[PDB]
Amino acid sequence: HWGYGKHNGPEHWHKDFPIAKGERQSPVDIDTHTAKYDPSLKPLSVSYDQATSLRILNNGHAFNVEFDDSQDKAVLKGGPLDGTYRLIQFHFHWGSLDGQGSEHTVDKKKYAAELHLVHWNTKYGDFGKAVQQPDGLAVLGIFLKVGSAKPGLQKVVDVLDSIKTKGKSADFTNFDPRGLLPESLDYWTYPGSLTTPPLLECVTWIVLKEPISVSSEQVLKFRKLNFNGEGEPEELMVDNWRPAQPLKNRQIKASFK
Ligand SMILES: CC(=O)Nc1nnc(S(N)(=O)=O)s1
Ligand SMILES: [Zn+2]
Repeated sequence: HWGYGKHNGPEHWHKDFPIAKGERQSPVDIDTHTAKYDPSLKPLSVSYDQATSLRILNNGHAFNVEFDDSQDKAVLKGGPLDGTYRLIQFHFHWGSLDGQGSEHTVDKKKYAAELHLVHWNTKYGDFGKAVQQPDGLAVLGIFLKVGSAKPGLQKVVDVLDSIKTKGKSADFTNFDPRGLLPESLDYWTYPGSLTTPPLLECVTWIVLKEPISVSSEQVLKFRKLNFNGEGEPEELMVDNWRPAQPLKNRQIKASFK
Protein backbone atom coordinates (compact mmCIF):
# COMPACT_ATOMS: atom_id res chain seq x y z
CA HIS A 1 0.00 0.00 0.00
CA TRP A 2 1.14 3.54 -0.69
CA GLY A 3 3.23 5.74 1.56
CA TYR A 4 6.23 8.04 1.53
CA GLY A 5 9.10 5.55 1.52
CA LYS A 6 11.58 4.73 -1.22
CA HIS A 7 9.54 1.66 -2.13
CA ASN A 8 5.99 3.06 -1.93
CA GLY A 9 6.41 6.83 -2.18
CA PRO A 10 5.27 9.46 -4.70
CA GLU A 11 7.26 7.97 -7.63
CA HIS A 12 5.31 4.72 -7.26
CA TRP A 13 1.80 6.08 -6.83
CA HIS A 14 0.94 6.15 -10.55
CA LYS A 15 0.88 2.34 -10.69
CA ASP A 16 -2.21 2.14 -8.46
CA PHE A 17 -3.49 5.66 -9.25
CA PRO A 18 -2.78 6.50 -12.91
CA ILE A 19 -4.23 9.99 -12.45
CA ALA A 20 -0.91 10.73 -10.68
CA LYS A 21 0.30 11.67 -14.18
CA GLY A 22 -2.80 13.74 -14.93
CA GLU A 23 -3.32 17.26 -16.21
CA ARG A 24 -4.21 18.99 -12.93
CA GLN A 25 -2.04 17.38 -10.24
CA SER A 26 -0.95 19.00 -6.99
CA PRO A 27 1.13 20.36 -5.42
CA VAL A 28 2.94 22.74 -7.77
CA ASP A 29 5.66 25.37 -7.55
CA ILE A 30 4.17 28.84 -7.34
CA ASP A 31 6.36 31.05 -9.51
CA THR A 32 5.43 34.41 -8.08
CA HIS A 33 6.69 36.38 -11.05
CA THR A 34 4.52 34.33 -13.47
CA ALA A 35 1.34 34.33 -11.31
CA LYS A 36 -0.87 37.15 -12.53
CA TYR A 37 -2.84 39.50 -10.33
CA ASP A 38 -6.55 39.08 -11.06
CA PRO A 39 -8.44 42.17 -9.86
CA SER A 40 -11.72 40.23 -10.30
CA LEU A 41 -10.81 37.80 -7.49
CA LYS A 42 -12.87 38.40 -4.37
CA PRO A 43 -11.61 38.40 -0.82
CA LEU A 44 -11.73 35.03 0.91
CA SER A 45 -14.52 34.55 3.42
CA VAL A 46 -13.49 32.31 6.28
CA SER A 47 -16.40 31.72 8.67
CA TYR A 48 -15.04 29.55 11.48
CA ASP A 49 -16.75 31.08 14.54
CA GLN A 50 -19.18 28.12 14.86
CA ALA A 51 -16.61 25.41 14.10
CA THR A 52 -17.12 22.17 16.01
CA SER A 53 -13.96 20.07 16.22
CA LEU A 54 -14.51 16.46 17.28
CA ARG A 55 -11.50 14.20 17.14
CA ILE A 56 -7.84 13.88 16.13
CA LEU A 57 -6.75 10.77 14.23
CA ASN A 58 -3.36 9.34 13.23
CA ASN A 59 -4.27 7.74 9.87
CA GLY A 60 -0.82 6.36 9.10
CA HIS A 61 0.18 9.23 6.78
CA ALA A 62 -0.64 12.34 8.81
CA PHE A 63 -2.92 13.35 11.64
CA ASN A 64 -6.37 14.75 10.87
CA VAL A 65 -8.32 17.11 13.13
CA GLU A 66 -11.93 16.33 12.18
CA PHE A 67 -14.96 18.62 12.38
CA ASP A 68 -18.73 18.26 12.36
CA ASP A 69 -19.61 18.81 8.70
CA SER A 70 -23.27 17.73 9.00
CA GLN A 71 -24.36 21.39 9.04
CA ASP A 72 -22.97 24.73 7.85
CA LYS A 73 -20.78 25.56 10.87
CA ALA A 74 -17.27 26.24 9.59
CA VAL A 75 -17.36 27.33 5.96
CA LEU A 76 -15.22 28.82 3.26
CA LYS A 77 -16.74 31.04 0.57
CA GLY A 78 -15.71 33.87 -1.71
CA GLY A 79 -12.27 34.15 -3.21
CA PRO A 80 -12.35 32.19 -6.49
CA LEU A 81 -15.24 30.05 -5.29
CA ASP A 82 -18.86 30.02 -6.18
CA GLY A 83 -20.78 28.27 -3.46
CA THR A 84 -20.27 27.21 0.10
CA TYR A 85 -17.67 24.76 1.22
CA ARG A 86 -17.77 23.02 4.63
CA LEU A 87 -14.66 22.31 6.70
CA ILE A 88 -14.30 18.55 7.24
CA GLN A 89 -10.71 18.22 8.53
CA PHE A 90 -7.28 19.79 8.64
CA HIS A 91 -3.91 18.13 8.58
CA PHE A 92 -0.27 18.97 7.91
CA HIS A 93 2.67 17.76 5.83
CA TRP A 94 6.17 18.21 7.25
CA GLY A 95 9.81 17.33 6.87
CA SER A 96 12.57 15.57 8.73
CA LEU A 97 14.53 18.87 8.59
CA ASP A 98 13.37 22.48 8.90
CA GLY A 99 14.36 23.16 5.28
CA GLN A 100 11.76 20.82 3.74
CA GLY A 101 8.22 19.64 4.38
CA SER A 102 5.85 21.80 2.36
CA GLU A 103 4.11 20.44 -0.70
CA HIS A 104 3.65 23.70 -2.53
CA THR A 105 6.80 25.73 -3.00
CA VAL A 106 7.16 29.47 -3.66
CA ASP A 107 9.82 30.32 -6.23
CA LYS A 108 11.19 26.85 -5.46
CA LYS A 109 11.47 27.66 -1.74
CA LYS A 110 10.33 24.90 0.67
CA TYR A 111 8.75 25.67 3.99
CA ALA A 112 9.09 23.46 7.09
CA ALA A 113 5.48 22.31 6.84
CA GLU A 114 2.15 23.01 5.20
CA LEU A 115 -1.33 23.08 6.73
CA HIS A 116 -4.31 21.96 4.65
CA LEU A 117 -7.83 22.91 5.70
CA VAL A 118 -10.07 20.69 3.59
CA HIS A 119 -13.57 21.84 2.62
CA TRP A 120 -16.26 20.28 0.41
CA ASN A 121 -18.89 21.94 -1.77
CA THR A 122 -22.30 21.60 -0.11
CA LYS A 123 -24.08 21.34 -3.47
CA TYR A 124 -22.76 17.76 -3.63
CA GLY A 125 -24.26 16.74 -0.28
CA ASP A 126 -21.39 14.70 1.15
CA PHE A 127 -17.59 14.56 0.88
CA GLY A 128 -17.54 11.25 -0.98
CA LYS A 129 -19.65 12.68 -3.77
CA ALA A 130 -17.74 15.96 -3.76
CA VAL A 131 -14.37 14.33 -4.50
CA GLN A 132 -15.84 12.99 -7.76
CA GLN A 133 -16.42 16.53 -9.08
CA PRO A 134 -13.99 19.05 -10.59
CA ASP A 135 -15.27 21.74 -8.18
CA GLY A 136 -15.91 19.45 -5.25
CA LEU A 137 -13.25 20.60 -2.76
CA ALA A 138 -11.56 23.80 -1.70
CA VAL A 139 -8.32 23.36 0.21
CA LEU A 140 -6.85 26.30 2.07
CA GLY A 141 -3.10 25.84 2.23
CA ILE A 142 -0.93 27.68 4.74
CA PHE A 143 2.87 27.51 4.96
CA LEU A 144 4.69 27.05 8.25
CA LYS A 145 8.13 28.53 8.85
CA VAL A 146 10.20 27.84 11.92
CA GLY A 147 10.69 30.81 14.22
CA SER A 148 8.41 31.92 17.07
CA ALA A 149 5.75 29.56 18.43
CA LYS A 150 2.20 29.64 17.14
CA PRO A 151 0.09 29.75 20.31
CA GLY A 152 -3.03 28.41 18.58
CA LEU A 153 -1.14 25.32 17.44
CA GLN A 154 -0.07 24.23 20.91
CA LYS A 155 -3.23 22.26 21.82
CA VAL A 156 -2.60 20.16 18.69
CA VAL A 157 1.04 19.61 19.63
CA ASP A 158 0.04 18.70 23.23
CA VAL A 159 -2.21 15.79 22.17
CA LEU A 160 0.17 14.08 19.71
CA ASP A 161 1.61 11.78 22.40
CA SER A 162 -1.83 10.21 22.72
CA ILE A 163 -2.07 9.40 18.99
CA LYS A 164 1.49 8.28 18.34
CA THR A 165 0.72 5.35 16.07
CA LYS A 166 -1.52 4.54 13.09
CA GLY A 167 -5.19 4.07 13.98
CA LYS A 168 -5.04 5.93 17.29
CA SER A 169 -7.50 8.76 17.91
CA ALA A 170 -8.36 11.14 20.75
CA ASP A 171 -11.15 13.52 21.67
CA PHE A 172 -10.38 16.92 20.30
CA THR A 173 -13.40 19.05 21.01
CA ASN A 174 -13.49 22.84 21.35
CA PHE A 175 -10.51 23.57 19.11
CA ASP A 176 -10.67 26.90 17.29
CA PRO A 177 -8.99 26.72 13.88
CA ARG A 178 -8.95 30.52 13.61
CA GLY A 179 -5.83 30.35 15.78
CA LEU A 180 -3.92 28.71 12.89
CA LEU A 181 -4.42 31.57 10.37
CA PRO A 182 -1.95 34.32 9.49
CA GLU A 183 -2.97 38.01 9.55
CA SER A 184 -3.46 38.39 5.80
CA LEU A 185 -5.83 36.37 3.63
CA ASP A 186 -4.06 37.30 0.38
CA TYR A 187 -3.80 34.16 -1.72
CA TRP A 188 -2.85 32.37 -4.90
CA THR A 189 -5.34 30.03 -6.54
CA TYR A 190 -5.26 27.31 -9.22
CA PRO A 191 -7.14 24.12 -10.13
CA GLY A 192 -5.57 20.94 -8.82
CA SER A 193 -5.91 17.67 -6.98
CA LEU A 194 -5.71 15.79 -3.71
CA THR A 195 -2.00 15.40 -2.92
CA THR A 196 -2.48 11.89 -1.52
CA PRO A 197 -4.02 8.87 -3.20
CA PRO A 198 -6.56 8.69 -4.77
CA LEU A 199 -5.14 11.96 -6.21
CA LEU A 200 -8.56 13.02 -7.50
CA GLU A 201 -8.66 16.19 -9.56
CA CYS A 202 -11.37 17.84 -7.52
CA VAL A 203 -9.65 20.69 -5.67
CA THR A 204 -9.67 24.45 -6.02
CA TRP A 205 -6.41 25.31 -4.28
CA ILE A 206 -6.24 28.50 -2.27
CA VAL A 207 -2.71 29.02 -0.89
CA LEU A 208 -2.10 31.93 1.46
CA LYS A 209 0.80 34.29 0.73
CA GLU A 210 1.67 34.82 4.40
CA PRO A 211 3.18 31.85 6.28
CA ILE A 212 2.57 31.26 9.98
CA SER A 213 5.55 30.85 12.27
CA VAL A 214 5.86 27.83 14.52
CA SER A 215 8.61 27.00 16.96
CA SER A 216 11.31 24.41 16.42
CA GLU A 217 9.85 22.49 19.40
CA GLN A 218 6.38 22.46 17.86
CA VAL A 219 7.59 20.86 14.62
CA LEU A 220 9.98 18.55 16.56
CA LYS A 221 6.88 17.11 18.21
CA PHE A 222 5.22 16.46 14.82
CA ARG A 223 8.31 14.39 13.96
CA LYS A 224 7.86 12.09 16.96
CA LEU A 225 4.67 10.64 15.51
CA ASN A 226 4.80 7.21 13.83
CA PHE A 227 3.63 5.97 10.43
CA ASN A 228 3.42 2.44 11.91
CA GLY A 229 0.85 0.84 14.16
CA GLU A 230 1.40 0.03 17.83
CA GLY A 231 3.56 -3.06 18.23
CA GLU A 232 5.21 -2.65 14.84
CA PRO A 233 8.75 -1.43 14.22
CA GLU A 234 9.01 2.33 14.68
CA GLU A 235 8.96 4.47 11.55
CA LEU A 236 9.00 8.18 12.31
CA MET A 237 6.29 10.17 10.54
CA VAL A 238 8.45 12.65 8.66
CA ASP A 239 8.71 13.74 5.02
CA ASN A 240 5.03 13.01 4.36
CA TRP A 241 4.97 15.49 1.46
CA ARG A 242 4.49 15.01 -2.28
CA PRO A 243 6.93 17.08 -4.38
CA ALA A 244 5.83 19.70 -6.91
CA GLN A 245 4.14 18.31 -10.03
CA PRO A 246 4.11 19.62 -13.63
CA LEU A 247 1.95 22.72 -13.99
CA LYS A 248 0.89 21.71 -17.51
CA ASN A 249 -1.90 23.87 -18.94
CA ARG A 250 -2.61 25.87 -15.82
CA GLN A 251 -2.34 29.45 -14.64
CA ILE A 252 -1.93 30.48 -11.04
CA LYS A 253 -3.81 33.66 -10.15
CA ALA A 254 -2.92 36.09 -7.34
CA SER A 255 -5.48 38.04 -5.33
CA PHE A 256 -2.89 40.71 -4.61
CA LYS A 257 -0.27 42.77 -6.39
C1 LIG B 1 -10.81 13.10 3.53
C2 LIG B 1 -9.68 13.89 2.96
O1 LIG B 1 -9.49 15.04 3.33
N1 LIG B 1 -8.81 13.34 1.97
C3 LIG B 1 -7.70 14.07 1.43
N2 LIG B 1 -6.76 13.47 0.60
N3 LIG B 1 -5.73 14.41 0.19
C4 LIG B 1 -5.95 15.64 0.77
S1 LIG B 1 -4.89 17.03 0.54
N4 LIG B 1 -3.37 16.64 1.07
O2 LIG B 1 -4.88 17.42 -0.86
O3 LIG B 1 -5.50 18.11 1.35
S2 LIG B 1 -7.31 15.65 1.71
ZN1 LIG C 1 -2.68 17.64 2.56
